[PDB]
Amino acid sequence: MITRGEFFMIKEMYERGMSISDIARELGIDRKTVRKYIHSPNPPSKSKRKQRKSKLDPFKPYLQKRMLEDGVFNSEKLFFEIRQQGYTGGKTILKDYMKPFRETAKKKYTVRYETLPGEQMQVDWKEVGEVVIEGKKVKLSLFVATLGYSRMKYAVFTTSQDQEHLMECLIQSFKYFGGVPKKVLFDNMKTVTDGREQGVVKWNQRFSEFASYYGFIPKVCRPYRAQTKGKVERAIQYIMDHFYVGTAFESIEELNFLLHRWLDQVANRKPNATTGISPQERWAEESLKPLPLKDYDTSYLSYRKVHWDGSFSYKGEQWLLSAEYAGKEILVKERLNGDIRLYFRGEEISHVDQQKKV
Amino acid sequence: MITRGEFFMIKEMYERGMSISDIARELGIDRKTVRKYIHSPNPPSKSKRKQRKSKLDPFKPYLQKRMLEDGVFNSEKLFFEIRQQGYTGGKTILKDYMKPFRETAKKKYTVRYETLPGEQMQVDWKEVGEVVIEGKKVKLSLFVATLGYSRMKYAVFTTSQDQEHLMECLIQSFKYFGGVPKKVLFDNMKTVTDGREQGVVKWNQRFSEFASYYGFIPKVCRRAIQYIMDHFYVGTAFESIEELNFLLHRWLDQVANRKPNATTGISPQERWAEESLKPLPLKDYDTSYLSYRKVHWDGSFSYKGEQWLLSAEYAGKEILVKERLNGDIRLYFRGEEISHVDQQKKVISFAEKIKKKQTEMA
Amino acid sequence: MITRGEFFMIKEMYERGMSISDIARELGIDRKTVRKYIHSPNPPSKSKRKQRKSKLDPFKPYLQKRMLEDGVFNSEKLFFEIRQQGYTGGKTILKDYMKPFRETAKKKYTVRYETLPGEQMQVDWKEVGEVVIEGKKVKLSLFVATLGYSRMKYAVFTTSQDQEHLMECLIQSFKYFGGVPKKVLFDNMKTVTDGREQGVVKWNQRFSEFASYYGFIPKVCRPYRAQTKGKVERAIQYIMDHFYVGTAFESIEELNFLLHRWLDQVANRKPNATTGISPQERWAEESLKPLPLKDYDTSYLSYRKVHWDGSFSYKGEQWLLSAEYAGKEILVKERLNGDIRLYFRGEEISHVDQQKKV
Amino acid sequence: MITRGEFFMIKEMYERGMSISDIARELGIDRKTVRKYIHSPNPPSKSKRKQRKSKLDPFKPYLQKRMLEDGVFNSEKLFFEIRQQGYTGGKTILKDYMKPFRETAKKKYTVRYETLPGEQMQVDWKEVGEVVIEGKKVKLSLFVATLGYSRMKYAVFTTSQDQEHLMECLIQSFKYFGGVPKKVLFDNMKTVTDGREQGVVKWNQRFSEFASYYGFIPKVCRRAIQYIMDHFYVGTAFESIEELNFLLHRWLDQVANRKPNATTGISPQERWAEESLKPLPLKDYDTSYLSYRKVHWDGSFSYKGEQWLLSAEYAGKEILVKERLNGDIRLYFRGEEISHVDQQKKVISFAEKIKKKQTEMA
DNA sequence: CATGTCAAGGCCGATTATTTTTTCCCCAAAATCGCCGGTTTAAAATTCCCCAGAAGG
DNA sequence: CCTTCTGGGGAATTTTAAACCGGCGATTTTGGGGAAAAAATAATCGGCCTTGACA
DNA sequence: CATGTCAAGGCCGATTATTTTTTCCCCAAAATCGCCGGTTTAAAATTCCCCAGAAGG
DNA sequence: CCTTCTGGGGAATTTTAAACCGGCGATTTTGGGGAAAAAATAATCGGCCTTGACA
Ligand SMILES: [Mg+2]
Ligand SMILES: [Mg+2]
Repeated sequence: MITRGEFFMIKEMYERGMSISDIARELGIDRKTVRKYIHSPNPPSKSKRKQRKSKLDPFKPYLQKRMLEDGVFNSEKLFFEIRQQGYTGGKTILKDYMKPFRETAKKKYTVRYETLPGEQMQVDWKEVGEVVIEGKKVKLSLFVATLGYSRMKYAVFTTSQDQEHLMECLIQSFKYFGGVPKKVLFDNMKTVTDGREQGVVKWNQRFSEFASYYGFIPKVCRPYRAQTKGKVERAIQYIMDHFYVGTAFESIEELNFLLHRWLDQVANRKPNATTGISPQERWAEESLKPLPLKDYDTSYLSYRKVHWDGSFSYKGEQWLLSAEYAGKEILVKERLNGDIRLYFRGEEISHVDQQKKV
Repeated sequence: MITRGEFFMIKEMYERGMSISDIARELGIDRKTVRKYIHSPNPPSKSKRKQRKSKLDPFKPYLQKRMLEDGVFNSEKLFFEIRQQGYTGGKTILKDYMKPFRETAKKKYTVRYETLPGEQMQVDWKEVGEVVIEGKKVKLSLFVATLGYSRMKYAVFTTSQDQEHLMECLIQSFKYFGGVPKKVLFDNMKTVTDGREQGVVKWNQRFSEFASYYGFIPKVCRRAIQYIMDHFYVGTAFESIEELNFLLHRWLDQVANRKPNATTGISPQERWAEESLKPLPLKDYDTSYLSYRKVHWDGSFSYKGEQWLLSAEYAGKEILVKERLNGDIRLYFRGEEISHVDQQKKVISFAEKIKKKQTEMA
Repeated sequence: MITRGEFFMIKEMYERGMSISDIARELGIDRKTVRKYIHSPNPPSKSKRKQRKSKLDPFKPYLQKRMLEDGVFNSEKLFFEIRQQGYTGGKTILKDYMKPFRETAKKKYTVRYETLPGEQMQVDWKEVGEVVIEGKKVKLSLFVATLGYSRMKYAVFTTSQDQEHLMECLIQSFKYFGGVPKKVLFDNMKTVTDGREQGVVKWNQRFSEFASYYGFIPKVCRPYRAQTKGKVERAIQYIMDHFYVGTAFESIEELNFLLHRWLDQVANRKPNATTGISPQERWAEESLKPLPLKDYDTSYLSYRKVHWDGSFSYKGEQWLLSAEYAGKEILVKERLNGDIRLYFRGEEISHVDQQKKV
Repeated sequence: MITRGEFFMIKEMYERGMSISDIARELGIDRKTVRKYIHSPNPPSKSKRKQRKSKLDPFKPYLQKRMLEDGVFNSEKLFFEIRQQGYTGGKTILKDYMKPFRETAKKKYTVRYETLPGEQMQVDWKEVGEVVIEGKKVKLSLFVATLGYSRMKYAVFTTSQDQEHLMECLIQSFKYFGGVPKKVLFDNMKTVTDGREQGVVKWNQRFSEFASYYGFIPKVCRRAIQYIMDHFYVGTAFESIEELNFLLHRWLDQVANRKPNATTGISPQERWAEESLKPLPLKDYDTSYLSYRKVHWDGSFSYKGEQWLLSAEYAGKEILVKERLNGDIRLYFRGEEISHVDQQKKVISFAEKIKKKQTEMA
């Protein structure tokens, strides 16, 4: 099959009026081919034909069943399996036929969705790994909060993912935004959800009362479907692939301060690809309504019996309580920072006098 | 030879009643020349001399080989070579014998032929300069087609010199001139040929399809632009590209294609009127930008910064996004055209399209 | 610069004896270029020149320090970092310069080694994942043993990686091979090693006495360097990428039997790439010396006080012991399979009479 | 014209003492023709007639354009065209005027020229059949070079028709013939040109370097093999390829290159003796298979099934593994040659090389 | 002594089978080209009258 | 002193050569059908090289 | 209501700067080609003697 | 009856035409140097599209 140059030359020659024989002689082409290409508006082209039958055709349904349902993409395993079924072919066929399927595996169809301003705050955790601070190992964890409409990323590094730490980071994110969105999206975790009841979302009483105090509602997604919170997950693959990779830190406060400056610099004002607008100039389009702060900092610790005069001794210091506690046993809760609380039957004692009779 | 009139007179005198021998004695010519020319059926014209043998006939095949394949026309190199091969002649013979072939070879370079009606259309490009459209700089380009015979010029401003703009401007030129010419010749450029090797050219696929659809043949082989720029663009007021093209076409119709040449004294209009352009097809070629685009598994496929969302039926596949020069986008999936999605000519954020599809589906 | 075709044509024409001017006219090339190419044994070529200076050159040492020591390969992070240092360039330079480094990162140089016959048996574990058998979840684990010289892979699926299970699988592999190699290579695990002592390999007393009983020596590799046992690790990436992917099983014995048949079919006789010889025809070139089998199947369970007559009751059945145990408390060890043992002060009682007085 | 002898006699008679008027009266020729031819310095030869005007001179440029660019030589198409353009003549004029150009164009196809000494070497390939070497089948191929002038044939058996075998066999042919010819012409094949487009050819890089190192030029343009196979290979006993090549060269030296042609009556040996081959360079080209190979980070890089181990200095890089046809392997890393690793011609397992390096390093 | 290894997938090349395209051969019909002879046109040559110079009555 | 002859120039006609036109014979070209060969595309089989994954 | 998303890397194209190659113009020198005239060679034509046929003394 | 003239054939020489050789004049070609333009390679900057990763 001659190429486009020869066809254009032939058309030129005939339009010039030359004899077919002279065209054939000069172009080194037969006269009949010249004739064919005279009256042919279609120039030479690859002209792909229809795929014909193949040795693998009768086995293709089984190959598809193995590939999709079972999930097999090893060329030789399927070759061995179908050799027992009468396959009289080689392995390159199987590799070539399977290449598209293995290239397009574990990929479903997904529905893109955007929510309304101030009505979806995605929140997620991440165990970054193991780091050494002051010679002591710690399992550091990112906590990330992304506002759905504005994509206003906020992140904080913590040492534990306890309920108290979760609530503290959530409040920090809220005051960072300036308001509490009505719906907060989370993942299936013990703190957020006690469990499941026949596919019914369940939330812990503590978290429910916390949210009622702060006027938001959890909206945990489908179990085992963590793709739902794509915003926060990709905000976590941005922090990790832009900030942590190459970060030098010595103190946790230093790292958090580095992260917040990095956020305000590039993470909160870089024009988002999908929205095309900087997050900071859409962070003011979300309804806000803040509230004061509260916490439940407590640790189950030693007890002390209160004398009949209302005085009890702790670490050599004298503490006086109301006469109602005289003769009863109380729980003294001292944290590593020196904060001291007193409890009785699980209720915090709000009135305490510290008489420094050392 | 001898006078023909003498031969005819001798024949008549023999037929007059005079003995041949007496004729020979009187005329001082033998009786047998008289006898030979008496039976002459026709007058003795130029003697038939048969291929007088020369002094280089044996080497004629060698010299022809040299000239026609080796290409050597000097009369000294080959003179020495034939001397080595046993040549007993001189130089004038070789010079005279090669002179026809020498002039034939020279004529290959004296290309001073005239283009005949409808034969070829010469096309030229140009960077007009730098202009600002909607606050963005752009290197606008002039595109000038020129009929070889009528000399008329069709000029237009286009942002890009890409293949699609080339095809659209060729269509416009054919419409303006009322038909198509046999051959269309350009300057060596990527949109036409994918390189050349000094005598042969590798034509493009889409360009060749276009050319054979409009019945012309491309030709990239090895001023009007500068005149247009010096006489129209300089000192011209315009704020729109469409208005500028309108003004250029008006100027062309008034005082460019109707400007008589000093030598010929005829305006281009009459020359075009006496021109032969083959008809133009009933419909026009689809010069829409042809671009294959993979559609992500979420349906979001991006084209020139605009991310369109499709349905799950065609997610994960590659589709041909034909973009018409006007701005309309047509998506074809394995030949089966898909519903024309919203094509409002206002670049909008992808989240807006997410919302649009989310509300439309439900 | 003309191409090879033009240069060859020019050489042809001059060898033919043509004038320089005629060559120039016919080829459409200037006479001086023709002259240059007449006497030039070097034909036209790409002729790559030397790379010149670049805006990024003064910053390249810092980029290399970030890439290798810190380990940063994000284009924009380094762009931002070096923009503050006076970089007046774009980002494509940085991406292009960094592409080779990111393509060749986390790759050291490694020394290939082969050991002598019957002197290295690599052994490793793997937690395959979570599977459901009879409606009950189980954390299945591969145990793989590869003989260094023969590459004679053996594998067994287990439900736990306890010390007893480890020893049982090791013995099964040994009897599969027919002999105990002198050196057995393991990984840093609690069962194999109690701990570390200033970079000194330490082994548990139980495992040490076990190996002495079976006449082999542990040869645990460098800590944190699990690359040392490449043979077993790739034997584990062969089982997973050839057998488990697409395996249907309902009972653990069925799965182990499937695996052993698959081994004997393709895993033990497929010609190894490096050695070029089937493992089965080099499995007979390794020294062997087996020994009988032993185990420590015990479970800490309930106790029973022995009466003064030597009889004690368990689950309604009467058991008689030697008079030495009269009046003492013993430990009855009953497994789920009904195996019953008796212990006293940690020592198993070997003499017991079961009087079925039900 | 009139007789020159008459003019000379008249001049002498006037110089003899006879009045011009009396001469005119006697000869029946005017006195003034006599006067004109009396002062003749040289005899009156062919009259100088100046470019007799024809009936198609205005159209001569058009006809030349048609013939030399359009290529149309028919005397009917152009006859009608010139009739349209106002042609008042006939057909014989056009036929005769084109006959020179027609025969010149025809001569482009009557390629019946003789190859002169040393000019071109015609090379041909062949699949000899199927043979078994060391228990493995192989499609051996014959390679036959042929001098255009001397007609001698150099034939050799090679397993592969790859480029390196081609270069080695060309070197052997040049050594056998004692020099190199100007041009070497092959059949269209991948090892020489990367495709052609009917008039132009894209030569290879290594092949061109080789050709310009041995001072010849390739030429792929558009029997001896079959004779060799029918007269030597049929009914031949051999168990080695080297022995077969030795026997073929012996046969060529005895009764193939010394077999007189019936027509010429001369053996090829004398024709070669009277041949001009340009000298051969002092050294030979390196036709070692050029293959770039990435070296894994463990130093194990594989070539044709053999996995060699290198040192950490060159681990992770790509090296050029030049394989000489003999079997030796030379590794070059960015120009700096590396120590020639063990190259025993016995394919050995990779574990053996692991052991070798492990014991050598320590 | 401590030392990383093995396999799978993809790509390239070669071989075989089917389909499409190109090339070659024979018979019949048509068209064009070349050579020779005759005629026509253009160019060249020759001859016929007046002015000037030289020679002879 | 004068007359005649000769030489040169101009115009017209004739002759010769070249070119042009028509007819005949030979050769070449074009169209259609059949068979064989070559080229292009798709399918099939085996081997080699490099990279990746569990660590 | 429940619905996956965002960024980074690589590639392509365009623009700018530096280096290499190619092309063009002017002056001086050298070589080759073409035309005209003269000479030589080959081919063609013509003329000069013997045999045959026809006509006239 | 016979003699003379005419026609045809063969050979040699001469004439004409074509071709060949040498010299002169004109034109074309080649080599070197300088300047300008174009092409190729390397470097630089911005944008777009697709894929991958934490889930
Ligand atoms: Mg492990
Ligand atoms: Mg998560």
